[PDB]
This record gives sequence, structure tokens and C-alpha cells, in this order.
Amino acid sequence: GIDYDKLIVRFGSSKIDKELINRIERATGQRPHHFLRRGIFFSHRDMNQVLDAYENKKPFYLYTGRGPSSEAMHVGHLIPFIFTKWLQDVFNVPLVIQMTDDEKYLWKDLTLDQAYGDAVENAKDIIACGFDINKTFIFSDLDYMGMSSGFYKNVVKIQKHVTFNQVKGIFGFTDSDCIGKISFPAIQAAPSFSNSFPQIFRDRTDIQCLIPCAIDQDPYFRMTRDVAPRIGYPKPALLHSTFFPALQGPNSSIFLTDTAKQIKTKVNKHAFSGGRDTIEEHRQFGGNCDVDVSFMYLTFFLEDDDKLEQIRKDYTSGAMLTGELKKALIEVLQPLIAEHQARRKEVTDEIVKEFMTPRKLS
Amino acid sequence: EDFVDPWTVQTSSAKGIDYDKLIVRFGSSKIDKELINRIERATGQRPHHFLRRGIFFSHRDMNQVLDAYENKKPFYLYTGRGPSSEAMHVGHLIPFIFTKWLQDVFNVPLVIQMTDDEKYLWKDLTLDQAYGDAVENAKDIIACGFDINKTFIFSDLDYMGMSSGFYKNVVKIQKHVTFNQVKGIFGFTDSDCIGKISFPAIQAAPSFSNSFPQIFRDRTDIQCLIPCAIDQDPYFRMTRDVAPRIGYPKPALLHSTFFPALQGAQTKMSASDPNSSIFLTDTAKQIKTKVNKHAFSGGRDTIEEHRQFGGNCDVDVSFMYLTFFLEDDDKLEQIRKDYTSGAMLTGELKKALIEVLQPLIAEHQARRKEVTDEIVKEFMTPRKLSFD
Ligand SMILES: Nc1ncnc2c1ncn2[C@@H]1O[C@H](COP(=O)(O)OC(=O)[C@@H](N)Cc2c[nH]c3ccccc23)[C@@H](O)[C@H]1O
Repeated sequence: GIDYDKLIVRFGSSKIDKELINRIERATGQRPHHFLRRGIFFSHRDMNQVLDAYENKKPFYLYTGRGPSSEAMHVGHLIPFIFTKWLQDVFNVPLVIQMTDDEKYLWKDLTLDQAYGDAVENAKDIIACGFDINKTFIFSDLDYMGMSSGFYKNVVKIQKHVTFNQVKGIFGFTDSDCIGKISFPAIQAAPSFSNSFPQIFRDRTDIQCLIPCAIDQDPYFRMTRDVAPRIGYPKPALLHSTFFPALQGPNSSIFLTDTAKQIKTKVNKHAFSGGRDTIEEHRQFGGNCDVDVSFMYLTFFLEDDDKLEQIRKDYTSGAMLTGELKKALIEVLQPLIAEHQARRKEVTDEIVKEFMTPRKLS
Repeated sequence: EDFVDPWTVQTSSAKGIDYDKLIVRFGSSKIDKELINRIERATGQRPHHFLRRGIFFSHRDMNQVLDAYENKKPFYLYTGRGPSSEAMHVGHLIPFIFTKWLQDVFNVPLVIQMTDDEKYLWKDLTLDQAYGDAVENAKDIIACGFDINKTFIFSDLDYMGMSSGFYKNVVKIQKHVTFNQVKGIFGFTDSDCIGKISFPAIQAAPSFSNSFPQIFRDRTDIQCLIPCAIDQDPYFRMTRDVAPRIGYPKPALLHSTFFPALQGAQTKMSASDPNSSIFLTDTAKQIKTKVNKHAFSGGRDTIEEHRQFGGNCDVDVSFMYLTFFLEDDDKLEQIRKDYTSGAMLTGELKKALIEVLQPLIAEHQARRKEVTDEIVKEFMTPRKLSFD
């Protein structure tokens, strides 16, 4: 029992209600994604503003990012992108994806070239998620900073309105930290304003931003929202989601690089079970879907609501065993991961380059 | 002890800051005769008076610059200025005159940084206001006669967004300097904006050749020489320790003393002060007026006294100004000896100075008028220079 209602108030966000979900549905003319109608993406901030702009034929855009990783990207990392891809499709709005290679360089043991390299590679995985090349700008901080007539200006503006004491509290920086880490929050914030991308929005500063993110990141995004009116820009809207369960609750998680046999082995051997120790005692008391990692993953990926609920009931009653549940998950992940690998393999250096080239979108 | 940093120059001494002593504190090298000669031979020209008179008395690795030069290996100059709305006085000319001379005798490329972003961060203006001041000051800079074909003047706000190498070097430098370190060097506090805290990386960046691909392609081995009053040393003592950590050569330095304030050599000429400066905008009348009515005097209070005791050149601002702008050495020594003897009276010894400063300020004001927008724009345009 995690409890997210104690978080909506802890941060001051606005819990998304069955009422808000309906306006989205009416505005998009499509059934709400399962993350919504399942509470994956529960809370938000200013979502109604976005709809106001949209319904009244006024465009808005999406912003999300990732810290280029030299390591593997697991299924958990897909949640944000899947939702953003959906938002992008149903609203048909531009999307900018920031690869914070400068950030990784500042925090990890990498040369500037290696950081950039990890960014271009992670870019393939992101493109693999299926984003439309005609309305998605994926950019490396290291590359785009030197080719934007608006980005650095916004960074300087933000840097002037944020003090060390403020970032010390929000991010825990110390006196021993390099000056690059200390001013980085401005780089991460700048993408929230439309005129940071002249090639896409030009001089416009009204096209509001929408940022899908994790609930426990709301404090960080508060900095950006607080600086917005201070420098004359609309605050970016937010859509919060729950956390992704850890495997145990190496084999730390299921990476998008694992094979069918690897997935199978990870689940059946490491997926934390909320079921009983013996098959006799399990049918006796049932399983706990609340803490059963295997079922939790199903809530994220299994798209059939009925098929999902049926599993919850059976596992809870004790009818379905753990190994059987694990088989239900493995049969959903293998094709998930499999398809990702296929799409990624078809992403050429040409395609990557086009996604990462500042240009007019549609 | 004296106090000099990128923002303030204070001393309880009339004879000004104690150089040869600041050389130790800052840990630098004295420019000796041997070096002066080496520069004469390498350039086939007479050493500028700043060197001849000890105006530029300190250096860092000038010998490495010469080693390279004498071996057909290029090098470039870098200096800059924080744009202002009304500033830009005579004292400012010192590093720009010397830089211009270095550019002409060595015939090397030069980049000049206008820190409009620094001003935007430390002042209370808008981006457009900061950039505006950058352009205006560019006119004054160009007026010193820098060769358009070998000089790149750039606004940080503008160049940062159009350089495939500037920002990457900012980031590199940023990783190798701690808040703690910038606290000790520049005295920043936890209350300052993050922009101020990381700014030192932006001023260090021009010290490296690949920050300017349009000029040096992708070469990282082009030695850099930074002529600057010694008040800009902090930025570069920091930059020098960082250089090898990011695989670049350390920038060389040539330190100039401070142009005394009208009221006295206790501070450097500062536009931030009421009437301690002779601005490059002052009319011929304002110049003589400020010299007579404000230029501190080292000559006895009265003529009788002056005749018997003489005058102190070490503290007379008028004479100090002459060591900077009176080109003729013998004439300078004659004025020195006569003022020291009493033969010459404080009585418009200032006249001599006024005869020097008036044409000086006038020549600049004139050349400044010739600065067209097509001109400023060409200077501030990233482009290949007259080299390879
Ligand atoms: N009273 C004085 N007497 C003699 N020289 C003086 C006096 N006051 C100023 N200077 C010199 O003038 C140059 C510009 O000063 P700034 O304060 O604009 O300079 C600034 O505020 C820097 N952030 C701009 C900068 C960027 N890169 C550089 C590289 C070298 C030197 C300067 C820069 C400087 O060379 C300075 O030493």
C-alpha cells in the first residue's frame, strides 16, 4: 500500500478526477489512455489551461527529456515516453526532447565526446518509441546551445532569477560542487519556454508547455514554474504519474536489451511475489496485488482492462498461482521488448540526425 | 595590504598599488630587460613605451608565446570589456592600445569579448539593453584602429547561440571549478544567482582556440596571450589551472599597472566614481578643466616652496598620466627632472599633459565617428580571419 493521495496534498498538486479525464476525451475525440483510466498519471498542474488553449484552436507543446545513459534503459523508463507519444498523437502538437549530455558530463566520469555519444544512442531508443518525425525535435544540449538564438538567452534570464540557496534546498548542492552543476537547473528549465526554439516557434512566447513527469519531481518543476511569471512567460503545465515498481521490490530490472529467455528468467526468478510461500497456503489466502511486482507491471503494460481485472481477482482469491501470474506478464513483456528492439534496429544514423536537426515542424 | 580584484582597486598609498609586490601575491613573473629585448628581436620593432617604462611589468609564460612565434607557430590575442551605458574612460585605453600594438607588431588574430551577459547578471537591465551597450562599446573599441581583417569582437549573448565550440568549452571549464573556489577567488556568496556563480567559466572560455572554430577550425594548440590590467588575473590564474585538465595549453598573460584616478593613485580610474575619470567623450574644454581643477598634485602647495623643494613625481597624477601617454622618453625624463628640480611648476605641468590628452581624446572621438553599422556588424560577425 503506497498511497498517493497523501502526495497530492504533500506537494499541493491537483489530483486528476474522472471529471478532468472526460474533458480530455471530449477535446481529443479518443478514449483516454490506460495510464489515465487507471491512475498511473493521477495528479497535475494547470492541465485545464492547456485545454483552454487547445479547445480554442490555440497550439501548445510537449517537453520531456532524459539523461543520456551509457547503460541499458529498462521498461520503467518507457512509461513517460509512451504517455507523451499518446498525448502527441491525440493532440497532434510539437514535442521537444532534451538529452542532457552536458548534465551527464558534469556528474559522471565521461569525456564531453562520450557524453554526446550516449545521447545520440539513447536517442535511437526514444525514436524507437515511435514519435512522429514531423513534429518531434530531439536535441542535445551540447549541440543545440550553440545553434539557437533563443535558448541561451532564456538560460541567462533564469540564471539571474535563481540563487544558490534556492538550488541548495531543491537539489541539495554543496560548496564542493562544481559551478556547472549549480547552474544546470537553468538549462533544464529553459526548454519550458517556446522562444527557446526559434526554428519551431520563432519569437512567440505564449504557446504554453506541457510536461509529463513523475509526482516526486514536482518540487524540482516548482522552480521553473515560479520563475516563469518573473521573466514574463506562462508556467508549464504538469501531469504527474506514480512510481514504477522495482523488480526485487544485474537482475535489478528488465532492460530493453534483454532477450525473451532473459525476460522469462528475470520474472520467474526475481519478480517479487505477493503470493504465499506454498501452493496450498496460496489458494488458502490468495495473493496481494498491491505489492506483487508481477501484477503491478501488468497495470502498466497489459492494455486489456477486463483481462487485467480478471487476473487481479483470480490472483487475490488464490485461484491463479504466482508462477501462472508470472507467465501472464512474461507473455506481455517479451512482445513489448521484442517490438522495441525491432523498431530501434530500423533507426538509421540518417533518421537520428533528422530528428536532432533544428527545423520547422508540423 | 593593497586590494585588487576584477571589481575593485584600493590602496592606502599615494604612490599607488605596490607592484613588484603584487607580482608575488598573485604569483607571476617580472618582465625584465632580457625579455624586452627578446620581444624586440622577435618583432623587429622598438618595444612599446608601456614595456619600456614598466606599465606592463608582469607576465605569465610570455616566453612560451615567443618560443612559438620564433618557430612560425601562430598565437592569438584575447581581451575584452564589460559593456557600459556611459563608462569608457582614458584608463580603459591602456590595454586596448597595448593589444593594438601587439596585434600590429606580431600580426596575430585577436578576439574581443563583450560580456553583456555578465552586465545583465550584475546590473539591472534587460537583455536588449545589455546587448545594446555591447554594440556601442564596440564602436569605441574599433576606434583604436584594430585591423578589421584580424579582429573578432563578440557579444556573449549573441555568440553563445551561434558557436559550435564556445559553449562546449564553457561546460568543460564549469566541471573543473568549484563553488568553493569561485568563493575564494571572486568572493561570491550563497545568496548570489546561479548565473553569477558560473560566469567565470564564460570569461575563461575565450582562452581556448577551439571556442572559435570559424577562426581556428578545430585546432586546440593555438597558444593564447591575454593583455589585461592585472585586475583580470583572477579569471586567468583559475583558467590556467583548468587548461591542462581539459587538455588545452594555458593562456599567457601580460599584466599592466593601473591608470590612477584623478584625485589620486589610491584607486584606478573608475567610471563608477563621481569625478575621477576623463571620459572618451569629454570635450577639449572638459579635459583641461578636469586636469587643472582635479588632477592631484605632487608639487608643493606654493611656488616659493615648489622652487626650493621641488615636486614629487611618484604621487603627481599629472606626471603619472604622462608616463602613459607622452611617447617621447627623453622629453618625459626632462619633465621629470625639471619637476623634481622645481624648475618646472605644478603650474600647468598639466599644460604639457593637457597638450597630450586633448589630441588623444580628439583623435579617438574622430575615428569613432567613422565607425559605421556595416563596420561594427562586420567586426562582430563570426568569420575566418586573415590567417590559417
Ligand atoms: N583604471 C584602469 N586602468 C587600466 N586598465 C583598466 C582600468 N580599468 C579597466 N582596465 C582594463 O580595461 C579592460 C576592460 O575593463 P572591463 O572592466 O570592461 O573588463 C571586464 O569587465 C571583463 N569581464 C571583460 C573581459 C572578458 N575577457 C577579458 C580578457 C581580458 C581582459 C578583460 C576581459 C580590462 O582589460 C581591464 O584590465
